Amino acid sequence: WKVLERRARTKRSGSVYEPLKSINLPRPDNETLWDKLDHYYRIVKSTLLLYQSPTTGLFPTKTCGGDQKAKIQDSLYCAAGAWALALAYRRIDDDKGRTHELEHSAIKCMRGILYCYMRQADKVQQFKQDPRPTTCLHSVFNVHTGDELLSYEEYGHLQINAVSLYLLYLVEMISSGLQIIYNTDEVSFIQNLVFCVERVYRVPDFGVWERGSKYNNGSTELHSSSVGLAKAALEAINGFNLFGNQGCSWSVIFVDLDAHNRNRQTLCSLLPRESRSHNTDAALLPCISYPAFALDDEVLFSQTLDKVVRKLKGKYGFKRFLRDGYRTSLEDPNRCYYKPAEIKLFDGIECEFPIFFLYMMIDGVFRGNPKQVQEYQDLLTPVLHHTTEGYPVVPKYYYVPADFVEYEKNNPGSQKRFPSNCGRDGKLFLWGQALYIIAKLLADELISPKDIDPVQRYVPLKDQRNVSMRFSNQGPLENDLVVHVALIAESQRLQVFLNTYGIQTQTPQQVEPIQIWPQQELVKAYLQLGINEKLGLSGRPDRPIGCLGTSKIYRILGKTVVCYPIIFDLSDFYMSQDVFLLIDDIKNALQFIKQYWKMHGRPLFLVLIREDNIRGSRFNPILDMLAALKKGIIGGVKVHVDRLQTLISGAVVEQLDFLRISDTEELPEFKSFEELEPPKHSKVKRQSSTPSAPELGQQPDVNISEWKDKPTHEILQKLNDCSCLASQAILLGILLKREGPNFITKEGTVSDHIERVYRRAGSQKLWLAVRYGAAFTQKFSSSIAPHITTFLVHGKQVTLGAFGHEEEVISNPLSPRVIQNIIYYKCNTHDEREAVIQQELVIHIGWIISNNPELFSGMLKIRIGWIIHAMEYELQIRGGDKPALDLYQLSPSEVKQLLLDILQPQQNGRCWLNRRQIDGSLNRTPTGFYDRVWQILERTPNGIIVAGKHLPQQPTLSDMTMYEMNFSLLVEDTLGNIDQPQYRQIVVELLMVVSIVLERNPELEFQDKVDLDRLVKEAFNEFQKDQSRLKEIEKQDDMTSFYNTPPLGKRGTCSYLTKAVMNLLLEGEVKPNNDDPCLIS
Amino acid sequence: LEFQDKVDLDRLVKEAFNEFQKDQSRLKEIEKQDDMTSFYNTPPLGKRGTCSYLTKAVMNLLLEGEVKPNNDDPCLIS
Amino acid sequence: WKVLERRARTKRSGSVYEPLKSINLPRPDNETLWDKLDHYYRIVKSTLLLYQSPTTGLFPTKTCGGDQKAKIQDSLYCAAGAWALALAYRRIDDDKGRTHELEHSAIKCMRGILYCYMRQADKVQQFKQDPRPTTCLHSVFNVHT
Ligand SMILES: Nc1ncnc2c1ncn2[C@@H]1O[C@H](COP(=O)(O)OP(=O)(O)OP(=O)(O)O)[C@@H](O)[C@H]1O
Repeated sequence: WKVLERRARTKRSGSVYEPLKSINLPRPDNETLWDKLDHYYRIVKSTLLLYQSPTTGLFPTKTCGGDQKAKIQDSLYCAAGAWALALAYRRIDDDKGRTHELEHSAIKCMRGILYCYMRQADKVQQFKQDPRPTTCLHSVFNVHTGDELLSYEEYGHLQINAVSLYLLYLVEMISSGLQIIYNTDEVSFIQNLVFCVERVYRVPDFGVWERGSKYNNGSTELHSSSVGLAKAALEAINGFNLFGNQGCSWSVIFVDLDAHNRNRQTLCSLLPRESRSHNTDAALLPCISYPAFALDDEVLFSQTLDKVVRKLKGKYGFKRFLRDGYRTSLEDPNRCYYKPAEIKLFDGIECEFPIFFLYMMIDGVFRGNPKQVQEYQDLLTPVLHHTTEGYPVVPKYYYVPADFVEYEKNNPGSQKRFPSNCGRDGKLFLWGQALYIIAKLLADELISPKDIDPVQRYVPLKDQRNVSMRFSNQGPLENDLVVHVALIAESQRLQVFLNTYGIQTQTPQQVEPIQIWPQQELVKAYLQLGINEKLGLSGRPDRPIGCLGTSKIYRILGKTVVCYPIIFDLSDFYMSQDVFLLIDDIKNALQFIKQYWKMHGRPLFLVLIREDNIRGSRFNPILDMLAALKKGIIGGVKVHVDRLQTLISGAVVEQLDFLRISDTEELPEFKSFEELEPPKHSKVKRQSSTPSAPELGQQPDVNISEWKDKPTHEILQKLNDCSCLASQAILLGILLKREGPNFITKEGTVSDHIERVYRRAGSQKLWLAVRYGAAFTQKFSSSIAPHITTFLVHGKQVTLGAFGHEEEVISNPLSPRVIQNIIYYKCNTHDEREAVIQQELVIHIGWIISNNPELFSGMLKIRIGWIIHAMEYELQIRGGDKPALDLYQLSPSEVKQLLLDILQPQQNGRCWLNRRQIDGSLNRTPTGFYDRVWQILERTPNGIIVAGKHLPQQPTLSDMTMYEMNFSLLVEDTLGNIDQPQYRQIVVELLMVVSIVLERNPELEFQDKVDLDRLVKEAFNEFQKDQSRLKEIEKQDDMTSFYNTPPLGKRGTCSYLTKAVMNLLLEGEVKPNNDDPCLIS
Repeated sequence: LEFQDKVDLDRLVKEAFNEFQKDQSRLKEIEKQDDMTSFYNTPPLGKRGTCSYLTKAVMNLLLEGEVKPNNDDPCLIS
Repeated sequence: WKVLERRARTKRSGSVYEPLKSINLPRPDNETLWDKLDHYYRIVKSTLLLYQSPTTGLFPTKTCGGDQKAKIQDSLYCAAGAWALALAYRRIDDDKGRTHELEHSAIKCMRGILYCYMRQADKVQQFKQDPRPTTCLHSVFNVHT
């Protein structure tokens, strides 16, 4: 180092003036880099590269016995290790022809994987349309011929993490510089593979462990690791060029932002756990380590790492997950599936995998924590095995001997475990060996972290500034996005009308170089992208484009393209006839764009103004919204308004060159948006608002319970001579139900008449009539399915059905056709207006949870019918002495407003009965109440019975944990049998009191099963006796006076509840705790 | 829970004795007898010990009075 | 930081399963980045950007006495300061039209230096052939013309 190097003080001491360089610096232990690299090359060639089939380049999973199966993940890891060794050898000019061999080792493995995948193209086509385990790509192929080996009935073959890892590794090696993909057919295949990958967030997967779940009963559940790997692969493949340096504009892969956003939303909420049944697992390590680096949070990552280290760490290695029976002593090697209560026997004897020590060392090296790397190196050193030549071997796992299982269970970690079959000479673990080679290369500073991560998957805390779709320029802790807003008016007349009121707008005739397209044209253009007639490929499926996809600017066939959001188009529903709903939707879209924008450059937003919604009393809200837009801030979001030509100038454009490459003889025509010519008959020059009052009021005089058995001629005459719109619509509904839609009426066919009545009622703003028409037409909105899938993404279940009747649970995402069938074929016994109100409610709640998820904290499942019952009760209570008006005529604006008023966290004021009814209908529970239920369940034998349903104690404890979401679902299902919301709240209050008493008094225990109904009845009796003694009131039935009592206070409900609980508890045995020093008590 | 007014031990002892006498009469069909010769023989822990009657009586007295919720504890609706 | 951020142990102590994010982390001394950047902008405007000739954009070496000389290195360093301040301001979306002004200031200083150098092309030609102090580019130009 400095001062020591010079040592040139020939005479005493003095200042020296001469170059020192660095070659003359003292050198460490005398060993050239060539010797170390040759040693690594030897231990690689003799152990890892020795097992590779030249025909396909696929590494076999077994090194003995002539096994033909070969996994994909192991081959990918071996290729990664070979590529790392090639990068290590790259540092030497005279390589003696060794870098090329390892580089093509990686190349050949990747090409074999690609060939095996491309042998199944019909499987890709089927998975694109209906992704199911029966129609998924195989994960195990023959090691000699590249042929399928195991059928769907014995392996499942549903593994997406392998595909995601393959794509990410391909991106990494191509970015580092390689030649893997040759022609355009491979480009199309990879593009359609990415298309299949886009829809990971809905389909359950078997997971990396190929078991499916802890129970191992052939069940598929969503896994955090798979979602994270898919998100990382999508991030890497966005805008990436597969041809390397020698590439053009027609070799790029385009990724939809909506799928990435959905994956991120589905990941960032389930990440603290692994799945519904797995609280923690060791498979989360690759998701947040060197494979993926898909967690850009640095707090959730720390929490997950701490949880994993606290739970699954062992001295031999890391267990896969708690209660695992993989190759354990107690496992029975003749049955593929497990049994209920069997997994309890696998506690304390779980196997440990040493490869997670290598994973930890790699993560520590990447983060820059030498102490952790050294500690894990010392921990991993004694568990290594050497061959005859001395080459280290990493055992696959360690298993307890069958004789010592009892001793291990009594005191974990005391006994000595035995190495697996692949932990000595003769059998080897290629994945573990490649991991060890990579870890040793990285820990010895032979590989820089940048060399193995060209795409910069991992960034430090000081570099989370400018990454596409990962961080915004402001940073990861700030969001003040500014949205560019351009106003578009249809005709010059509308532009003049807006300009006369201080609003400046541009028309399509004034932006001639700029073409405005709807979403359909963009969808059609993206459909033509993935066309490959040689293999058979349909390209991108016909799906709508979200707000994120419509915020860019595209250049198609040399013409710039701008697309307005899907909010501005209306197809069949009457929700677009309210300007307030449009304003709410545009505000929600602006907030969603601001919250979930991570691209480069300000997003472009187009506003469409239609003459149909500036007419009448609705002109003022539109003018106010336009003034707010012009001011600069709308709904807490800052916006900028300027000319479109200036905005598009100097901005980043999107290139769609695949259209030119298409071999179609005739180029498809796209209809851009056009200026609307003015009428030559009426010549309406955008007149004033003119409120006026050409409306009347009358209630319908006919109900379905009366005009049912009346004859055809009389009902036809009544329809002819009547004028009420709602009464009319009722008569046409009856006519369609009985006489058929094709019946010929006085004014034409029935259906035409009902459509015309719906149209005029919507024009005249008669909500009852339009809702009746929509109910009788069985009309459907395409926005329900995205709302339902967003509901299911957030981990919240939805149930449709009338209050106090049959309901259906949507466990998993499903096609819109089945949703329509369920909604319109399960409410036949009730009025069809329930379906329409359910659609409105589900859309509103979906939008609210998309924008404000905090409003729904504490509730798991959403019941539309119970919320409607609470809606009606709230309308009644605001009615007071005067009866409530109606629920089906208050209009969607007031429906949403008073629904928001219902959704308030607290409603102090009116008596506790109303609050109890509202809370019970909304299905709101205290935080952690399910943990209290679990504690009671452990401390209460024989289970708990309520509302007829009985919940057992043995299988729940033996199969299931404290924090498992399965317990949440089971408790919700058990407690949902109660029909009265107030009774449900009484039950939950009793459960909370029981939990508090049990925790505060550990000595007491329940002798037998507890029946909550008996305790409720005893509380009734005690409260009635108290009231009769206090006021001399004769005993009365029904809960009508018990709910009104405040829960806490003087003679509250809680007091009677705890009195009954203690009376029951003291009836049983009292076991004294010897630990407590309280004597003679 | 707090005591509303002054406590008197004789009343609690009498109530515990009456509860024990009623329990014995129900269990073994034994007529009520004066003096606590049988009450003292009961062990102070286990099945229907004297501790159970004493804690039942004191809890019944406590729940008669007002219950003040502590805002420090995060337990809600309790 | 970690462990301190959660503070969600409502009942004694136990493992929690909920997102924590980083926005809820404790914040240092409360001061918006806009306020500090505005303070820096005022300091720059009142001291450095005040003395700049509109004709050429060359910063004068003297702030008083009506001196006409202007060095090149000082102007380059002033442009460096303006560019650095603009880069610092670039982190905000709503700059109120301030980043563009400093980006200009840098552009104008560079263009003034370039114009002053371009005014002497025969000097460059002579420097190419026989580099001598008598045939070298000038280093001090007029601040106004
Ligand atoms: N009316 C709408 N309002 C808002 N976003 C919409 C609307 N219609 C479609 N989208 C967006 O378009 C995409 C919807 O995709 P698509 O309709 O193909 O099905 P999905 O969301 O994958 O699920 P599902 O199986 O329920 O249809 C999502 O980005 C959704 O946000």
